Amino acid sequence: RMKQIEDKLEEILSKLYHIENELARAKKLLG
Amino acid sequence: RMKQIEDKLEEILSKLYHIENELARAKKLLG
Amino acid sequence: RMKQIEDKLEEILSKLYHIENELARAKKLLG
Amino acid sequence: RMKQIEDKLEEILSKLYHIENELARAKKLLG
Repeated sequence: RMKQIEDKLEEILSKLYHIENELARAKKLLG
Repeated sequence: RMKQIEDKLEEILSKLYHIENELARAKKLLG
Repeated sequence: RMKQIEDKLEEILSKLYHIENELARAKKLLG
Repeated sequence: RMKQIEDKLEEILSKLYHIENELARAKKLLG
């Protein structure tokens, strides 16, 4: 399916945002 | 191709989980 | 949809570059 | 295009591998 695609994209992108948050934490803990 | 597209989407997803896990461990080491 | 698929692929890509940059800076802070 | 898709997937995945390498460095620098 083509939406199914787009679906998975949306999820992948979601993970990326979280990773970006997780990196913001780690940069702060590094002073 | 769509199967391949579908396989690579999962692969991307499983790397993301791996990455989020690596980063999770670093965040807590730095703790 | 294909345009949207195409837009989200780029978005994913630009986050990846951002992430690789964050991580690049942490690797060198730790240096 | 559907290959164009798959194409971008391949690139995204490539970035993920590198990110994984970059994280392996950073975990080593963290002892």
